[PDB]
Amino acid sequence: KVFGRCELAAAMKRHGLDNYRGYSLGNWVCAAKFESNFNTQATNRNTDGSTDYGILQINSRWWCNDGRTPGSRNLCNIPCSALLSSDITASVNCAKKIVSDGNGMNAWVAWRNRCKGTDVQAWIRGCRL
Ligand SMILES: [Cl-]
Ligand SMILES: [Cl-]
Ligand SMILES: [Cl-]
Ligand SMILES: [Cl-]
Ligand SMILES: [Cl-]
Ligand SMILES: [Cl-]
Ligand SMILES: [Cl-]
Ligand SMILES: [Cl-]
Ligand SMILES: [Cl-]
Ligand code: NA
Repeated sequence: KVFGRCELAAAMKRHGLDNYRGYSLGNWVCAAKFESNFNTQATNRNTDGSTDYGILQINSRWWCNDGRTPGSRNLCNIPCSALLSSDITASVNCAKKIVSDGNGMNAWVAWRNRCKGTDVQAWIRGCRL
């Protein structure tokens, strides 16, 4: 599923992501924009053989099981395929664990490089929320 911007903002809010660990909704929408272009089926293979999955490009090295990342963990206790669903529940639940892990949203390198410090409220501007 390719979400629209306000559609994703609304789904993130339903699922309790807004202001989660102090990150406003525009931070999450911005991170999703640059991680996946709002596509729940986005995947990206990393040099180390791990893979990033879904709207927030959650990585198999730590967070989900894909059976093809030696030595990895599955801290969200889900198959990485669950992260590609139309329904963003698994991605949100896992993102809450990631953002709680110590470095906040810096865990998402695209957020650090493209969202951090910018006018992230633009991402929710005009949305009926
Ligand atoms: Cl915001
Ligand atoms: Cl992989
Ligand atoms: Cl994701
Ligand atoms: Cl497996
Ligand atoms: Cl594995
Ligand atoms: Cl599994
Ligand atoms: Cl959803
Ligand atoms: Cl933080
Ligand atoms: Cl950018
Ligand atoms: Na894994």
